[PDB]
Order: sequence, then structure tokens, then C-alpha cells
Amino acid sequence: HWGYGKHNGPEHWHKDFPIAKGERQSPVDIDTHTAKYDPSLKPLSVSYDQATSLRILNNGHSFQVTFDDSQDKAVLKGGPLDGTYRLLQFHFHWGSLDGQGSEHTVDKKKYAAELHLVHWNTKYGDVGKAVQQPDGLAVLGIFLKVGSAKPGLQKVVDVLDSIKTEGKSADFTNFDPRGLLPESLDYWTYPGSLTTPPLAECVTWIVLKEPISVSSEQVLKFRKLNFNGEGEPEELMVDNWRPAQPLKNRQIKASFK
Ligand SMILES: [N]S(=O)(=O)[C][C][C][C+2]123B4[B@@]15[B@]16B7[B@]89B1[C+]651B5[B@]8([B@@]512)B7493
Ligand SMILES: [Zn+2]
Repeated sequence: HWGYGKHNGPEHWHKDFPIAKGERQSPVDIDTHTAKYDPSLKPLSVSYDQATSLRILNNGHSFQVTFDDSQDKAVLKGGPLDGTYRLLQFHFHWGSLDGQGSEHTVDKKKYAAELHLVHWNTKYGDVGKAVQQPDGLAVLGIFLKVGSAKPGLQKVVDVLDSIKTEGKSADFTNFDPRGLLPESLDYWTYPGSLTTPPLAECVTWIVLKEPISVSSEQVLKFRKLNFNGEGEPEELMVDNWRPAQPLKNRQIKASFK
């Protein structure tokens, strides 16, 4: 089964998922000087006031916080998008040390981690149908740098000891994802893919320019998670990021000058 190690990591994924070598794979390097400002792009609309978090889960590749997506309670609209996208979950990618961990890069710079808020287009009715469509998903990507603590992340950090190993989950109600967002919604956007198997080419990427700051103590708690199940040899959940993929025939657009 796939992972992030030497014998099952990103360089192997194309054998089970041949679209890994496709025309619109993610992540990519964002070359800031080449991205074109597009004055036709709209401000992004993030409407998270009625969000309902359900559970926190260690899936053996990241941890995720899952939301109720049975109604339009936490939705993304506007920006580059047509129609309405429901929040399903958020998760992170991070490194073994602070100089790597992000999936997207900015002028080849790697951040310590990257937050992904995963949304699906309501016009396809469920996420399984949405992944089969070129405009099925919108993923909001936010970079994390290490410095001051992010207060709105601490509730997440404090329960990670209860989901150490693959399989494990816990109740995680009343969590407000607005506390994870930077000041500015200035963004880059391009057509791409899921960054994990099945690597489906179904995502409109929206990558915020402004990182959030988290503390060293917060990120160290991410690095105590395990890729393994309880009882199996202990392998730290670190370096769970796919490297930048070829841009090929795509344009990255900027919402800002
Ligand atoms: N890094 S990423 O591109 O946000 C992929 C996150 C993982 C996903 B599998 B879990 B499963 B498959 B689609 B579906 C859900 B939707 B993403 B969430 B992909
Ligand atoms: Zn992701």
C-alpha cells in the first residue's frame, strides 16, 4: 500500500495510479514573477460561520478534522469558482524539520507545513462523484511558518495524543476553522489534482499568499504522530508531502498586483 517512504512513496505512486504522470498534477512550484495578475478574478468568499466539526482522525497519511457536509453550512464560493463548494475536511502536510513540509513551493521556498481545506462542488451531489469531474473539488491551501503560536490551532494540537496511530479517531465538535486563516485572502490559482492517491485531476487549487505562523511546540506535536498502527514498529508521521510536479501547459493566476 502507498505511503511516503523509500519503497512506497511519491516516486512509486504512478504504478498503481498512472495519472501521476498526467497533464495537470499537483502540487507545483509557484513562480511569483511568472504568475499573471488577473483583474477578472473575484474575491474569495469563505463562509464558515455555521461550520459543524464532527471528528478528528489519524488515517496513516495525515490527520484530518471532518465536517458535516450534508447541508451548505461551511462553503467556499467566488474567486475562480463557479457555484458552491461544501467543506468536507481539513488536514496538514509537514516535515521532519522546519525547512521542508509544504507541498506547494513559492520561488522554490518550502514552508514547514501546509494546511488543506477540502471542498466539493454541490452540483455533483457527493464527493465520490465530484472527484470524477475536472471542476469537482476546490482545495484552499495555507502555508505554515514557525514563529509565534497560532491560538486557533491549539485545540487541534491538544488532542493529537489521543489519535497517535493509524485508525484512531476522537470526538471533535465545536471547532471553528476561521481561527486557522491569515488576514489576507490574496491568492494564486491553477487547475490541478489531488496530491495523494488517487491523484485525480479534479481540483481547482486556491493557494493563499500570506502564511500563518505556528509555534515550534505546535509543530513538534504533529511530529509525534505515527504512520503505523498500534503494535507495529514505530515510524514517525513526518515528511508526508508530495514534491512539486511539472507545470506543463498551465498558467498560474494571481488575484493581486
Ligand atoms: N492533499 S489533498 O489533495 O487535499 C487530498 C486529501 C485526501 C482526500 B482522499 B480524502 B478522499 B480522496 B479526495 B476524497 C477525501 B477527498 B480528498 B479527501 B482525496
Ligand atoms: Zn493535502
